[PDB]
Amino acid sequence: AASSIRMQIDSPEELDRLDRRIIQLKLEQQALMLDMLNEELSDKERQYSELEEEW
Amino acid sequence: QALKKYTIDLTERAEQGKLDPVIGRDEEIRRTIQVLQRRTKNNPVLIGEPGVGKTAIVEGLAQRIINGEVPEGLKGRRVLALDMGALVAGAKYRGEFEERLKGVLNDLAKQEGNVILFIDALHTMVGAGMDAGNMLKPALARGELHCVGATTLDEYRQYIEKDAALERRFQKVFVAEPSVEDTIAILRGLKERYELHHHVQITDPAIVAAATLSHRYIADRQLPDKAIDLIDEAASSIRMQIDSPEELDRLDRRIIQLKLEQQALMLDMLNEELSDKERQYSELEEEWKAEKASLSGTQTIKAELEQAKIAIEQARRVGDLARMSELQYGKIPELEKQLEAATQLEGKTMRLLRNKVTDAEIAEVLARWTGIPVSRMMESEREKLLRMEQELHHRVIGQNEAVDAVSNAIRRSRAGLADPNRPIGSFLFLGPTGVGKTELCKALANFMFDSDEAMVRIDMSEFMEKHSVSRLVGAPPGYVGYEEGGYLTEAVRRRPYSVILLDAVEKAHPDVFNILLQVLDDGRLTDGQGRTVDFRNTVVIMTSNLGSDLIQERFGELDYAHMKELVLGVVSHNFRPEFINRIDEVVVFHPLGEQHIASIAQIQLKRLYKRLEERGYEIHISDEALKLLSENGYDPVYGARPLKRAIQQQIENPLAQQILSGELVPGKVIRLEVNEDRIVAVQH
Ligand SMILES: Nc1ncnc2c1ncn2[C@@H]1O[C@H](COP(=O)(O)OP(=O)(O)OP(O)(O)=S)[C@@H](O)[C@H]1O
Ligand SMILES: Nc1ncnc2c1ncn2[C@@H]1O[C@H](COP(=O)(O)OP(=O)(O)OP(O)(O)=S)[C@@H](O)[C@H]1O
Repeated sequence: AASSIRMQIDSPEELDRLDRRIIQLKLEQQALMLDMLNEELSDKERQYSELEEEW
Repeated sequence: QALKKYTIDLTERAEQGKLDPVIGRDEEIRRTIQVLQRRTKNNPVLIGEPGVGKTAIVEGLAQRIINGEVPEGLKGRRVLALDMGALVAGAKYRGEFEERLKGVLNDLAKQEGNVILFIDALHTMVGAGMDAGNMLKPALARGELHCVGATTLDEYRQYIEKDAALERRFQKVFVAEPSVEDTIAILRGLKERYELHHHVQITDPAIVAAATLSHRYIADRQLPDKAIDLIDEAASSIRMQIDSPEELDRLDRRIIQLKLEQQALMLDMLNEELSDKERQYSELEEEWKAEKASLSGTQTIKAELEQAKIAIEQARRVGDLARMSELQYGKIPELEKQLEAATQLEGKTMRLLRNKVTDAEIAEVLARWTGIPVSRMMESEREKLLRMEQELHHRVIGQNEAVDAVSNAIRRSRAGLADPNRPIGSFLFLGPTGVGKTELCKALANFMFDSDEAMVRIDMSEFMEKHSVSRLVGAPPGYVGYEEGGYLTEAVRRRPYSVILLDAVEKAHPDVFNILLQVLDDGRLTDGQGRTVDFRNTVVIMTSNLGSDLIQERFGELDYAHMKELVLGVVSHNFRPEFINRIDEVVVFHPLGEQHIASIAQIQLKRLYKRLEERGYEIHISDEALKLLSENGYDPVYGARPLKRAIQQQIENPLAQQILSGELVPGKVIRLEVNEDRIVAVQH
């Protein structure tokens, strides 16, 4: 149980969801080079940076 | 640096792509990570049956280390598999082997726990050269050495929990056999791997049929290994079927035959026939080369697609930006669409050939692994199987009921409708003496294999004591007959799809019936060594004669079902209730009547004709002599054998008498016409 809590502290899920989302939208925005995705990606990067600093 | 000398860097092979995509297994990899970070017991050992992907799960842990799905304390570790081989390959002197091994251990202490060591075959590791693993012992539970074990189920019980000196180190990780659909999920990342090596395409119905039929029928080995075996071996089957052809062989033999014929004739016409067949041969050769070139281009471009996927995972580890969108949205969909253009092109052009792997291929490959007809219905075996009643009545004349029940049992096992928790049919042949019980079982053996003596016929009347269970099942370990094992639990583990006759079962001592309860409950049977044999492809038939007085008394003027219930109560007096609760169908015979005995007389006279035709004496018979046999070889108390040995006596004694006399020359037809009482053999 100590190892389980050590894993859940040291390693989060929403950060993985946000990182996959920003790299996927980075793929799409690099493909499109209509956009709107600079703005969406900037919002999700700001949210990711906030959650990262809180972590 | 001995680390570069005698270790396999699995992180190197993980980054180089020399490993395999591990699918699922999040729970067990997570529990391995748990045991890797404790205070004491910092050495997980994996416990699984042999062939459930233990090394695969360790390499999947290694790829999650590379991909960074681990906690931060494991980010940057090194996975080193200890090379057993190169250490031994130069050893000559006193402990120079262990000198190298101790140098590697001092280098691991130098690496200060930043290297996660992995040594599989842990039961072999404990003695491999103070010998090989108890040099290590203080460094294990102190944060110095973190060797990760991975070893077999029984050998864990051999060399680990018995050797309790190191037992406060390692931890059980029961790597279970994954289910059917999980193995389907495994192969859908390994379908793509096996298509680079066998140059053929694999179809998803074949994968789901491979997983299901492997999990049901091959009971020695286990998932996920056996499904991989079926897929790989059927890929080899289709690779060979492509790599031949057949019409080229026909045309080549024909043109070299007509070439020799025309060269002999040097009327002709064979210059013209030869030129026509040579043009046909050139056409088929050019079509064959075109199909080979088509498959070559398809496989090269599919390998290009796979290397594109490998390079884009390399970029995902690296993190280039335009390379990602470039490789993805350029390379992947255009190679997929021209790969499928090649797929429909091969759907157009492959005529001569099966480019792909169907589920019938898995059926054939499995049917050569065991013998169970998982093969689809051809014309021969299907028409042979539909006339089951006519075949068994053209050996076992008489006894409609058991033939009906047995025919229905084997049909319900070929069509798949049989429960895979019980055997195909557990039968209990009651009835009086001499009425074709053992010949019904020989009739099934001669239908199923085309052989009378191809059935595990264990007579039960050798089992009249308490060491009889040691005879049939096996001998417990460390005794005299440990090396051979039993006669039943070995003669089925070789040959699954067979018939197991237990003749005269009531004469045996009832702990043998405890063993038969274990058989008809599980289908797996435990021997002295320990491993079990799946009896769910066999047909256990037990004969007896327990109700002989009651059936010979009362089967006349009584119905069928109440007779079955009455003699079943008699059996409940003899057997156990939990035993005969576990029987498919207790078919109960009837004594043989006159028309039946006339037919049995005709069968025995036919086999006598075959014997004296191999001897070289053709024999006709008058039907009055058949009536003499019917009136001498008939009585209800004994069944059919008075007929057989009355035939033996009254025919064969004057006949073989005169054949030894030299009176009867071969060539003429012996007419067995009647005497006033005897049967004379005449020559005319
Ligand atoms: N999760 C998985 N993902 C992909 N392939 C797998 C997976 N599990 C097993 N396999 C395959 O099954 C094979 C089993 O390899 P091994 O781990 O060597 O087998 P094993 O269970 O370790 O038995 P031994 O002792 O090593 S012979 C692997 O090499 C893979 O091809
Ligand atoms: N319908 C039948 N067709 C052919 N042979 C038969 C038939 N019924 C009986 N027999 C003969 O019966 C003989 C006795 O064989 P068995 O099967 O051993 O006798 P059973 O009546 O089935 O019972 P037991 O206990 O084995 S003596 C065989 O040699 C067969 O030739």
